[PDB]
Amino acid sequence: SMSYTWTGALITPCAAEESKLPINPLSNSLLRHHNMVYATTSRSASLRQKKVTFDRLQVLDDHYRDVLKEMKAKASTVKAKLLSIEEACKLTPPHSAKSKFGYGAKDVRNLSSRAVNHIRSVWEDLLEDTETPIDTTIMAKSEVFCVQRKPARLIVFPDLGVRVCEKMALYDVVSTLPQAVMGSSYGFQYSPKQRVEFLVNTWKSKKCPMGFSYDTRCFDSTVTESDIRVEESIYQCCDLAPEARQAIRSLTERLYIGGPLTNSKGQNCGYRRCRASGVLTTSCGNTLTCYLKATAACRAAKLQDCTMLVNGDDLVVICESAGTQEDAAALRAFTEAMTRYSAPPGDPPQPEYDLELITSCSSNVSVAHDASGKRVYYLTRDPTTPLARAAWETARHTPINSWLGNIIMYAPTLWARMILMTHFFSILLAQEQLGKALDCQIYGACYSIEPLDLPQIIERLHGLSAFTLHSYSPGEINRVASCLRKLGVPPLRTWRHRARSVRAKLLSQGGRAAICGRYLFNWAVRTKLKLTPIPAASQLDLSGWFVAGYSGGDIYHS
Ligand SMILES: CS(=O)(=O)Nc1cccc(S(=O)(=O)NC(=O)c2c(-c3ccc[nH]c3=O)c3cc(Cl)ccc3n2Cc2ccnc(N)c2)c1
Repeated sequence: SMSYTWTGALITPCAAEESKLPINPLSNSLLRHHNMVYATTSRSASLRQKKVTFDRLQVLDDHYRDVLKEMKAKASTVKAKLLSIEEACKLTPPHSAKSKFGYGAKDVRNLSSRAVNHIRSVWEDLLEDTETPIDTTIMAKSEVFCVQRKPARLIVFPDLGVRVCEKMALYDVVSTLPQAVMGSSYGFQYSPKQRVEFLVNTWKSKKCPMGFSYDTRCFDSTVTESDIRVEESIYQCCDLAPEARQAIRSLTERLYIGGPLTNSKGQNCGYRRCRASGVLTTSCGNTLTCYLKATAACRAAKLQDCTMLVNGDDLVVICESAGTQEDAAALRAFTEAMTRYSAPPGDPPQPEYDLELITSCSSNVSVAHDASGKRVYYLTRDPTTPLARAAWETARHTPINSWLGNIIMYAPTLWARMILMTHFFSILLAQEQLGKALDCQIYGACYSIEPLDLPQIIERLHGLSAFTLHSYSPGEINRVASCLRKLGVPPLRTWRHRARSVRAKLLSQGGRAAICGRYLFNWAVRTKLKLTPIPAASQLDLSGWFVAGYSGGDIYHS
């Protein structure tokens, strides 16, 4: 069937859309080539519609059916809880899209009578009605990139009342079932340090390792009605409260498998028969679907001793090499099996014999050295998108600060320490806002974080070695240097000069700011301050940070 059908009504904005990086002094101090930085808008939506609209021709076989049964026998061990209205309301981000039913996210969080009454009526409707398709809004996503232009991604989501009901029935399932089913292969259970550790240990555990990333083109459009019903069959293996079992059954048929698309103007836009990006089960469903198809495809391909790592639609496989020619032919057999399963590749996969050359979750393993000179593996990425986005967030107030999440996730990197930490600490210090909590996202979930807490967070997640790394790899240094020239970012010597300046001001303030000066900026000076375990690091409630993925799931933790 067709991933989408369209009425001809346009994908419309709900307000004025900005496509150009503003010319602002603060963002200009970070990046001078502002014309290279753009935000996607509804103006490119038709280009995306064309790419995501196609017929799916899925063929399932015995290997697929065997892997499915193995996944279900593991899902059978799960006992899932039904969330109360109150618990589900508290997981709603303060700025989540308002309901069309006379209340918003603040009303949800305050447990307002109108919000609570409507959510209860939506819940009773899911229990009684197993068929009526649930309305969804289609929007063009506003995302920032560096030129060389991507069309806007399309987001599909139901009303706020429905999103609260999704949490009541499936929050516990989507949080606990993926790890029970996929074990060590579930990527969202790892912090970046644990992801680095699993990848490195997996790589070296092979006699002659071969690895590859597998990029499925427009993964959400490749997800069929059969895939969504297969996903529910896994959810149905859980011990569930009877209303949760009914709500999962009704949600699957009324929302998850497909439904009507309404634009911002309330016009009938089309119809979806594939994965909606903005529902609670997208991350979990995508991971299970990608894991199932990839595991079955590895068997068909006869790839030896596979270790997979799955994060939604992102897939990396590390296996035992059979030889160069054997590997290349087995990879083509893998791709052919994936294509039959309705998961064709974007860029055709290529076998890799160097772990540092594999990009998975838009990241790669690299090496640096700590204070003692010992090797430290850490995750890094090309800094272009992070820097373009940090320039936008400097010139405009955004609901999510990708710079803060990037510092948290990429704390050991040369670019997050020298540029991102220096830029934002300089600005926030001048603005008396180092202690002001900001929203950022970790594995799709939203967190309210004060930048002054960054040292304990970093220590906890990456270890004290994140504050001592030096002698980064030549390939890492060159990718950073080439990015700075391309975007017109000032050179690293300018960043060192700015860091020495803010470090001095941070130290003079005492308290948490002096902790920031000591740990975050020790790299900027020759006279190193002693770095000991931060007392607050050991008490950090980092429960729920690296449990599951919630991209598009409207989740607020913290
Ligand atoms: C819709 S889907 O099918 O769910 N896929 C999905 C797509 C994008 C983001 C997401 S996500 O779930 O929002 N996870 C991420 O965005 C993300 C980050 C990250 C970086 C900076 C700030 N905050 C973050 O969480 C990250 C950092 C390192 Cl060191 C390693 C893996 C990482 N992932 C997973 C990931 C998984 C798949 N593709 C990726 N590019 C990244 C999930």
